[PDB]
Order: sequence, then C-alpha cells, then structure tokens
Amino acid sequence: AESTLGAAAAQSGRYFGTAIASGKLGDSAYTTIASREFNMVTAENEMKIDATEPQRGQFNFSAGDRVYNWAVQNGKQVRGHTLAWHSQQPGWMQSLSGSTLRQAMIDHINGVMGHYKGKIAQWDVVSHAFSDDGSGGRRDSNLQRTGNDWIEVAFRTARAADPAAKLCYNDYNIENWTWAKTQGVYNMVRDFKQRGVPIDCVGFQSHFNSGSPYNSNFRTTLQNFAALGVDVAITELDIQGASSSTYAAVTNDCLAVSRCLGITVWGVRDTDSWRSGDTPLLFNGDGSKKAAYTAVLNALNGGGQIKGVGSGRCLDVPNASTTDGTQVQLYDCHSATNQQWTYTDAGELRVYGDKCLDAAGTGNGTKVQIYSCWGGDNQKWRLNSDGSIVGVQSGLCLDAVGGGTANGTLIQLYSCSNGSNQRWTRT
Repeated sequence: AESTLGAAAAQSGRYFGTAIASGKLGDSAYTTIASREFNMVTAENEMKIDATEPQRGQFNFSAGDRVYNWAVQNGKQVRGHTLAWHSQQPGWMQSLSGSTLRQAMIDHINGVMGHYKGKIAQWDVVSHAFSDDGSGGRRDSNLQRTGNDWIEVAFRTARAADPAAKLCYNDYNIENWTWAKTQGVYNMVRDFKQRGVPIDCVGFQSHFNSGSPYNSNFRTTLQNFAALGVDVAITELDIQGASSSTYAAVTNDCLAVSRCLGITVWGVRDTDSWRSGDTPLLFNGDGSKKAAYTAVLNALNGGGQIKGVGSGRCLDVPNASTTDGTQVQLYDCHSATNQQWTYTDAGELRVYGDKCLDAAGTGNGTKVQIYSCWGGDNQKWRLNSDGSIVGVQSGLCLDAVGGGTANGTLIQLYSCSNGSNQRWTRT
C-alpha cells in the first residue's frame, strides 16, 4: 500500500506515527484521519508520571489504557511516553529529593512498565535530561541532584521490568551535530554502550523552528548514533511553517538510516498541536492535507513550465497580465515569464515572483486565476505523483475546462478524475 503515510513507511519496514490525545478520541474527524494515516501511536500525556501515578503509590491507567487500546484496536504499535523526567512531575514528586526521590523513580518505572509489560514497542525511559545552556552537561533537576547515575539506573530498572520493550533516551535540540547538547547525549550513550548499560534507542524529538532549525547534518547525527549500536527514532516531529522541503528532508534522513525505526509527528491536525501558532503539522484544522503531506508521502514512496498532458499546452497567464483575478489558460509553450511557475515550500505556485495560482472558490467550475500571494489555502496546491495538482482548501483538481486542448482553454477546479485534462508534467 502507498496512499497513506503509515502504509508508505511500512514498505521499508518503518512506521509513521502521531501523538494521540484521549480527549480527542470522541472527535470523528480526528480519529478518521488518525486511524487512516498512522501505524504508530504515542500518548501525548496519558502515560506521563502525573497521569499514571497521581498520588505516590497510587497508579491510574484509565487514560493511558484508553489511548493504548485505541492504538492496538486500530492496528498501531505504541511508544510509551515517558517513565522518568523532570517536567510535569506530580506535586508529591516535585518536593522529593535524594534517596527517597531515587526510589520513587524506580517504583514508578516498575509500576507503569509492569502494567504494559510486553505490549509496548518502545519506551521513552528518560527525557529532557540535558541542558540548553550550551555546556553539553546535565540540566539541573531534582532527579539529577540525586546522582549523575540516575539515568543509568532508570534504564537498568526498565530492562528488568520489561525485557521486550526497546528502551530509548529522548530529548530535543540534539538533532544538530555541532551543538554541545547533541555531543553531551552522544557521549553518554557511547559510554552506556561501552559499559553495557541497557539502552536500545535514542529518540530525537525534532521540534524544528527558526530558533532551532533543521540542518542537513541531522542525518549525520542519526548515522553517528546508529554507529554506536542503537536504533534511532524521530519521536515528536513538527516543523514551524511545515515547509514541504524540510518535511521531505527529515523523511529522507530516516530512510537513509537503516536503524531509524520510523517517524512520529507530534499531533494530527495543526489545531491539535501544542504549538498551533507555528502550523507545524501535516493536516489543516479542517482536515485537509497540506502540501507537506504530499511531500512526505512522495518521499516514503521513494520519490518552470507546467504542461498539460492531454493538450500538450502550458499553464499560461493571458497576455502576461499581472492583474489580480485574471483566469489562467492553456497556451502553446514558449519562453515567457507568464508560463514560468515556481512551487514553494508553502505549497504555492508562484508567477512573476509575487503572484499566486489562486482558486476563487471551492466547488466544481471554480475559476483558477492569479492573485497576490497571501498564504490562503486556496493558494496552496499538492503535486500528486499521478500528475494531478490538487487545491489544498478545495480538494479539487486543476482542470482544463471541458477537456479543451486549444489555446485559450480556461483552467478551473473540478473533482479529480485522473483525466488527461487534469494531468500535468513539469520541467
């Protein structure tokens, strides 16, 4: 299969997952997308410490099991998240320290893993353990103050609790190889493998944005860690702006690393994101696939003028007009700026540099024209592998009116049909 993300990833033995929030499982639009596109699930918050052990010694798995059950019943594996870390600790744990905190950490690991023993593919045993101060050292926390060996102990405890689960160390800002934080974690994992500390994977959260941007060296980081003898996983992927190129780049980085188990994006729709303002996911709030979705799917499936297949003519702005509202047409291909389209990372098809291929509405017959670029979804398009070009907002295909092939044939939106008047080639 190759029409959905999970299935496409499965072609190479990998998974494509998402973060599931129990409070959204009653939302049909949400579950329809989530069940269809992903074959791996991480509970966004339901398996954290405060959620699983609200009171010291009092475990509660109602929320966690709801997410776990939904996952398995819908054919998805599960990544446990998270057994031991400084954030979101229940009140009682926040006030603990020293030996008592160390034992509390151990009891928690045993309780949660015991409950899910043998049913979890991967567990984020420890997360957010390193600082962002640039020293590459451990971050100051109550857990770290119990002893620098707390992480090692967590892993040994986890291995004994459930030998069937892959144990991962998870963190953010450890994707760029040149960063001190990345080196700090690398050195720790290397030390662990050399001394026999039970660690099977390293999770790279991959929360990319202009403050901490994706860099091509992420692939090198993944390869360097894989060379240590551990699997790697992209665990909480989201990209500020959802650039199609960046999303495809990260996807290809995992495909380039034999031990990269798969990729999990942190949420289903942008409206479900912990950082919705960065519109960092693959689906819009209205459920429509973003340009980045198609870029990722194309990558998972193994991978200028825009010429119509049925007509042999090019997408053309009549008389090189730059006027907003000018409907586009088919016209004999020739060297002219009004036939030069640029596909951007935002999914736009630009002409003249700042004009955008624009749908004047959402239904069949809608006029496709040029309008100054502003970022609307009616100006975003998905370039499908079959040659069709689909509008993000409308879900409709660019269509040469009535199957016309002569110069002057207008372009409109129309239900996709795989017809030759809806197929295009670029060069």
